Amino acid sequence: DLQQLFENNVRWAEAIKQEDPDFFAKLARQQTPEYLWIGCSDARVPANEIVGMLPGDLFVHRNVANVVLHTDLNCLSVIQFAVDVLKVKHILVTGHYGCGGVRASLHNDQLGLIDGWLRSIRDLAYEYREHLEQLPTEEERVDRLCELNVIQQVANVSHTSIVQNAWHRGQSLSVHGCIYGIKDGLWKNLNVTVSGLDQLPPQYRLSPL
Ligand SMILES: [Zn+2]
Repeated sequence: DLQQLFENNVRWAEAIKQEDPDFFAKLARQQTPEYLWIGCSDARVPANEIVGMLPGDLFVHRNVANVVLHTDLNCLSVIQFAVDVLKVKHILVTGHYGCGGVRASLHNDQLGLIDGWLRSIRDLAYEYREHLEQLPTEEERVDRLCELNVIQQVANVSHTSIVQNAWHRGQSLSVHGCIYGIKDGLWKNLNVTVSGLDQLPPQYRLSPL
């Protein structure tokens, strides 16, 4: 029954209008979010609510297991629009514990199309197989891989020519990695923030255009 959503929407918009009748009118005149959220599609990880933001505050991309690929124009176009046009100051790469996408990457069932999408996470599980082997439970392995994934995705974002060129031209921009706890509602910093070219390995740095 869709009717509940439509009715919910009317109630929400009208309620807002009575507290501030110009709320949407002002918002609609320009888009000026300071943040881009790159997160998982998981229904339990809604960006605005988790960090207490309002409409207008967060440009958002969400996909299964918050994966950022350098050949993916879907995610890359959100990043490029955020960085080059909206000039967001921060990119929030937020993964979450108990991520089904990450979990799937540790198991050997075929899920179909998504098998290809999760390849880079499967690669990570292989790269860190020694580390993950020393963890006794499946849940610990999944949760650690969730962290490792966020840290990798922060690297993937920072290595884009989109981000590096923003830096080359003196634009202020930081990429952060955070992880959300679906079990406790807490959004935690993984402390892997990148804010400049000097923090990149030489093998990944691009010369200015
Ligand atoms: Zn997820």
